[PDB]
Amino acid sequence: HTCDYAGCGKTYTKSSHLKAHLRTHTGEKPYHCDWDGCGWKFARSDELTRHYRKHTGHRPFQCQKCDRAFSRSDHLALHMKRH
DNA sequence: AGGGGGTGTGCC
DNA sequence: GGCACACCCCCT
Ligand code: NA
Ligand SMILES: [Zn+2]
Ligand SMILES: [Zn+2]
Ligand SMILES: [Zn+2]
Repeated sequence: HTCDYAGCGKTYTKSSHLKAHLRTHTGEKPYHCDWDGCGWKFARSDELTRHYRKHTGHRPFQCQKCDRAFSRSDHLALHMKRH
Protein backbone atom coordinates (compact mmCIF):
# COMPACT_ATOMS: atom_id res chain seq x y z
CA HIS A 1 0.00 0.00 0.00
CA THR A 2 1.86 3.03 -1.35
CA CYS A 3 0.80 6.68 -1.46
CA ASP A 4 0.73 7.93 -5.06
CA TYR A 5 0.33 11.63 -4.17
CA ALA A 6 3.08 13.62 -5.92
CA GLY A 7 6.59 12.69 -4.80
CA CYS A 8 5.65 10.83 -1.62
CA GLY A 9 5.84 7.05 -1.85
CA LYS A 10 5.00 6.40 1.80
CA THR A 11 4.12 2.78 2.56
CA TYR A 12 1.55 1.36 4.97
CA THR A 13 0.54 -2.15 6.02
CA LYS A 14 -3.18 -1.44 6.57
CA SER A 15 -5.64 0.20 4.18
CA SER A 16 -7.21 2.37 6.89
CA HIS A 17 -3.90 4.02 7.79
CA LEU A 18 -3.12 4.93 4.17
CA LYS A 19 -6.64 6.29 3.64
CA ALA A 20 -6.20 8.48 6.72
CA HIS A 21 -2.73 9.45 5.48
CA LEU A 22 -4.12 10.58 2.11
CA ARG A 23 -6.28 13.08 4.01
CA THR A 24 -3.13 15.02 4.91
CA HIS A 25 -2.69 15.64 1.16
CA THR A 26 -6.29 16.21 0.04
CA GLY A 27 -7.22 18.16 3.18
CA GLU A 28 -10.53 16.32 3.61
CA LYS A 29 -11.98 16.50 7.14
CA PRO A 30 -14.90 14.04 7.09
CA TYR A 31 -15.58 13.93 10.86
CA HIS A 32 -17.69 16.95 11.82
CA CYS A 33 -18.69 17.88 15.36
CA ASP A 34 -22.47 18.03 15.71
CA TRP A 35 -22.45 20.20 18.85
CA ASP A 36 -24.65 23.27 18.53
CA GLY A 37 -22.55 26.24 17.43
CA CYS A 38 -19.17 24.49 17.26
CA GLY A 39 -18.20 23.90 13.63
CA TRP A 40 -14.98 21.93 14.11
CA LYS A 41 -14.06 19.22 11.59
CA PHE A 42 -11.31 16.62 11.76
CA ALA A 43 -9.48 14.26 9.42
CA ARG A 44 -9.33 11.36 11.90
CA SER A 45 -12.22 9.90 13.89
CA ASP A 46 -10.13 9.71 17.08
CA GLU A 47 -9.64 13.48 16.90
CA LEU A 48 -13.41 13.99 17.01
CA THR A 49 -13.81 11.50 19.87
CA ARG A 50 -11.12 13.35 21.83
CA HIS A 51 -12.71 16.69 20.93
CA TYR A 52 -16.16 15.58 22.13
CA ARG A 53 -14.85 15.24 25.69
CA LYS A 54 -14.49 19.03 25.81
CA HIS A 55 -18.24 19.30 25.18
CA THR A 56 -19.34 16.43 27.43
CA GLY A 57 -16.88 17.16 30.24
CA HIS A 58 -15.75 13.53 30.46
CA ARG A 59 -12.54 13.33 32.53
CA PRO A 60 -11.64 9.63 32.84
CA PHE A 61 -7.99 10.19 33.85
CA GLN A 62 -7.90 10.99 37.57
CA CYS A 63 -4.77 11.94 39.50
CA GLN A 64 -4.03 9.77 42.54
CA LYS A 65 -1.88 12.39 44.28
CA CYS A 66 -4.70 14.96 44.43
CA ASP A 67 -8.29 15.34 43.18
CA ARG A 68 -7.73 16.80 39.70
CA ALA A 69 -9.17 14.93 36.72
CA PHE A 70 -8.27 15.29 33.05
CA SER A 71 -9.84 14.32 29.73
CA ARG A 72 -6.54 13.20 28.16
CA SER A 73 -3.81 10.88 29.39
CA ASP A 74 -0.95 13.12 28.25
CA HIS A 75 -2.41 16.00 30.27
CA LEU A 76 -2.49 13.75 33.34
CA ALA A 77 1.07 12.57 32.70
CA LEU A 78 2.37 16.14 32.47
CA HIS A 79 0.39 17.01 35.60
CA MET A 80 2.12 14.17 37.47
CA LYS A 81 5.57 15.30 36.28
CA ARG A 82 5.26 18.96 37.33
CA HIS A 83 3.36 18.02 40.51
C1' DA B 1 -0.03 25.68 35.85
C1' DG B 2 -4.38 23.80 32.39
C1' DG B 3 -6.35 23.18 27.74
C1' DG B 4 -6.47 22.51 22.80
C1' DG B 5 -5.32 20.39 17.64
C1' DG B 6 -1.86 17.33 14.49
C1' DT B 7 0.50 13.38 13.80
C1' DG B 8 2.64 8.80 14.03
C1' DT B 9 2.14 4.21 15.78
C1' DG B 10 0.42 -0.13 17.97
C1' DC B 11 -3.68 -2.65 19.35
C1' DC B 12 -8.77 -4.41 19.15
C1' DG C 1 -12.52 0.40 10.63
C1' DG C 2 -11.91 2.92 15.58
C1' DC C 3 -9.42 3.64 19.84
C1' DA C 4 -5.70 5.31 22.48
C1' DC C 5 -1.09 6.39 23.81
C1' DA C 6 2.70 9.39 23.14
C1' DC C 7 4.74 13.48 21.55
C1' DC C 8 4.84 17.82 19.26
C1' DC C 9 3.49 22.68 18.98
C1' DC C 10 0.27 25.87 19.87
C1' DC C 11 -2.80 29.02 23.05
C1' DT C 12 -5.02 30.36 27.72
NA1 NA D 1 -6.03 -4.00 4.65
ZN1 LIG E 1 1.63 10.56 1.05
ZN1 LIG F 1 -17.26 20.65 18.91
ZN1 LIG G 1 -2.32 15.90 41.17
